[PDB]
Amino acid sequence: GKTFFGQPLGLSTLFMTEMWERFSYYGMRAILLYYMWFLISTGDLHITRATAASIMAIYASMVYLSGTIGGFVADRIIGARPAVFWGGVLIMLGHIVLALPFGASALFGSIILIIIGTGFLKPNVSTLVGTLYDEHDRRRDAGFSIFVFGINLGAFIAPLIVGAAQEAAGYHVAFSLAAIGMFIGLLVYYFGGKKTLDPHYLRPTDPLAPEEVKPLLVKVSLAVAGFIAIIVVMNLVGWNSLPAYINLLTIVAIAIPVFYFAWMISTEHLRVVSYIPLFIAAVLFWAIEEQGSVVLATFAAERVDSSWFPVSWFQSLNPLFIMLYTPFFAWLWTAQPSSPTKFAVGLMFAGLSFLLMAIPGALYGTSGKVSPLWLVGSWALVILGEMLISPVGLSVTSMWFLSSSVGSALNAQLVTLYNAKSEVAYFSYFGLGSVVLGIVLVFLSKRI
Ligand SMILES: CCCCCCC/C=C\CCCCCC(=O)OC[C@@H](O)CO
Ligand SMILES: CCCCCCC/C=C\CCCCCC(=O)OC[C@@H](O)CO
Ligand SMILES: CCCCCCC/C=C\CCCCCC(=O)OC[C@@H](O)CO
Ligand SMILES: CCCCCCC/C=C\CCCCCC(=O)OC[C@@H](O)CO
Ligand SMILES: CCCCCCC/C=C\CCCCCC(=O)OC[C@@H](O)CO
Ligand SMILES: CCCCCCC/C=C\CCCCCC(=O)OC[C@@H](O)CO
Ligand SMILES: CCCCCCC/C=C\CCCCCC(=O)OC[C@@H](O)CO
Ligand SMILES: CCCCCCC/C=C\CCCCCC(=O)OC[C@@H](O)CO
Ligand SMILES: CCCCCCC/C=C\CCCCCC(=O)OC[C@@H](O)CO
Repeated sequence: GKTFFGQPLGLSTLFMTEMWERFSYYGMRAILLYYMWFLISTGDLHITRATAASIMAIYASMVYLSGTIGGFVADRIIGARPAVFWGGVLIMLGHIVLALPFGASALFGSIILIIIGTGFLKPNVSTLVGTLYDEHDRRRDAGFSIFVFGINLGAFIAPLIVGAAQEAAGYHVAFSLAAIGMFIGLLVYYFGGKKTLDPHYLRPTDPLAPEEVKPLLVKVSLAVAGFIAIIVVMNLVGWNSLPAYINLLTIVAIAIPVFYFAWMISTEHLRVVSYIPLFIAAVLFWAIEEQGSVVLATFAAERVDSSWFPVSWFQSLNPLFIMLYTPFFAWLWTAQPSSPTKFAVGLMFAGLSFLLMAIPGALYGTSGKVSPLWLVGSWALVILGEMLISPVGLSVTSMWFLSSSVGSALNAQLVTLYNAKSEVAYFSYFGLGSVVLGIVLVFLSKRI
C-alpha cells in the first residue's frame, strides 16, 4: 500500500519480524520463572526459588551480552539478513525445546539456543531498518519509532496470549505458542524480505580481509580456552555448583565493561572519566527495570490477590506504559535538561518504584495479599525513568548495549536476597540506594 505510516514499505516486514520475536521472547519471559517454580514444586528441578530467580537475571544478562557480538558477526562474517533469519531459527528452536515433553533437562539447551539466536537477530534487525533509509533522511527518526512500536506491541500482547494459554493448556502448550510467534516472524521476514530488502545485505558489508582471519581465529580461540580453563579449575577446587557458574558469568559480565573502561583510561581523557557515573547510573536503572521479570513477578504470584486472571499478565505493564508514555515524551522534548541530569532523574524514578513497593508490607504486613494496583504504580514509575534514560542514553555515549547486561548480572546476585521475610527491606534499601545515587549524580551533573 505504498508507504507504511509514511515510511518505506519494508518497514512493515521488519516491524512485524521483530514484533513476533519480542512476542516469543517476552511471552516465554512471562512464564519461565513460574515454570521453574513448578519444576521445583514437583521435585523435578532441584534448585531453590532464589536460584530460580538468579537464573532469570543471568539469562537476560547473556542475551544482551550476546547482542554486542551479533552486529560484528553479520557485518564481517555472514550477512545482516542471514543473521536475522538464522538467529530467528535458533530462537524458534529454543522455544520448541521447552514445548517438548521434558523438564529441567531441556532448560539449559533452551537458554543457550535463545542466547545465541537473539544475539544474531536483535542487533541486525535494527541494522536492516537503517538500510531502508539510504542516507541523510529525515524519515529515519520516525521509522525507528514505528519499529520500536512494533517491539513494544509484541512485548505487550505476549504475556496476555501466552500467559492465558499456560492457564488454559499446559506450560508446554504455552511455550509452543512462543515458538509459533517466532515462526510467524520468520515467514513474514523471509518472504517479505525477498520482496523489499536490499540484496546487498545477503552478504557481509565489511568482509574479513585475507590477513584478518587468523588473528580473529586466535582471538576467539584464546577466549574460549581461558574460559574453559577457568571452568575446569572451578570444578577442581569444588566450585561446581549452579550458583557458582552464575557467579562466573556475573564476574565475566561485569569485568568486560570494567576492562574496556580501564582500557580507555590508558588527551582530554576526562570525557571518558565523565561516563563512569553515567554508566553506573545506567547499570543500576536496568537492574531495577529488569527485576520486574524476576522480583516483581514473584511478588505478583505470591503476594497479590490475582485469582481472577493469570499472574503473568503483569509483565504486559512494562511495554504498555512504554507505549502510553512514548508519544508524550516525543511531544515533550520538541518543546530541556542535560543528559547527565536526565540519567539521575531516571535512577530516582527507578528508585521511587522500589520505594513504593516497600509500603504495602510495612503497612499491611507480609503474610497477606495486596491490591494489584501497587504493581501497576510500580511499573508506571520505573518506565517513567526509562523514558528519560533510554532515548537520551544512546546519544550521550555498543558500550551502552552492555549497561543492560551488567544490570542483569548484578541482578543475578541481588534477587537471591528477595523473599517474604526480606521483602520490605529489599525494596526499601535498594530503592533508597538508587534515589540517593541519583542525588549524587545531580551534584555531579555540574561537571558534564
Ligand atoms: C554471550 C556470547 C554469546 C555469543 C553468541 C553470538 C556470537 C557468536 C560467536 C562470537 C565470535 C565472534 C567474534 C567476537 C568478536 O570479536 O566481537 C567483537 C566485536 O563485537 C567488537 O565490536
Ligand atoms: C565467555 C562466554 C560467556 C558465557 C555465555 C554462555 C552462557 C550459557 C549459559 C548461561 C545462561 C544462564 C545459565 C542458567 C542455567 O544454568 O540454567 C540451567 C539449569 O537450570 C539446568 O539445571
Ligand atoms: C561455528 C564455528 C565456530 C565459530 C566461528 C568463529 C569465527 C571466528 C573466526 C573465523 C572466521 C570465519 C570466517 C572466515 C572468512 O570468511 O574469511 C575469509 C575472507 O577471505 C573473506 O571473508
Ligand atoms: C512519587 C510517589 C512515590 C511514593 C513512594 C515513596 C515511598 C517512600 C517511603 C516508603 C518506605 C517504606 C519503608 C518501610 C518501613 O518503614 O520499614 C518499617 C516496616 O517494616 C514496619 O513494619
Ligand atoms: C510520597 C507519598 C507518601 C509516601 C509516604 C511514605 C510511606 C511511609 C510509610 C508507610 C507506612 C509504613 C509504616 C511502618 C510503621 O510505622 O511500622 C510500625 C510498626 O510496624 C512497628 O513495628
Ligand atoms: C504512582 C501511583 C501509585 C499508586 C499506587 C497505590 C495504590 C494502592 C492501593 C489502592 C487500592 C487500595 C487497596 C489497598 C490494598 O492493597 O488492599 C489491602 C487489603 O487487602 C488488606 O486487607
Ligand atoms: C492491560 C494489561 C495489564 C494487565 C494488568 C493486570 C490487571 C491489573 C490491575 C487491575 C486491578 C483492578 C482492581 C482489582 C481488584 O479487584 O482488587 C483486588 C483487591 O484485593 C484490592 O485490594
Ligand atoms: C556503586 C555501584 C552500586 C553497585 C551495587 C549496589 C548494591 C550492591 C550490593 C548491596 C549489598 C548486598 C550484598 C548481598 C549480595 O550481593 O548477595 C549476593 C549473594 O547472595 C550471591 O548469591
Ligand atoms: C532529606 C529530607 C528532604 C530533603 C530533600 C530536599 C531536596 C534534596 C536536596 C536538594 C538539592 C541539594 C542540592 C542540589 C544541588 O545543589 O544541585 C546543584 C547542581 O545541579 C549543580 O550542577
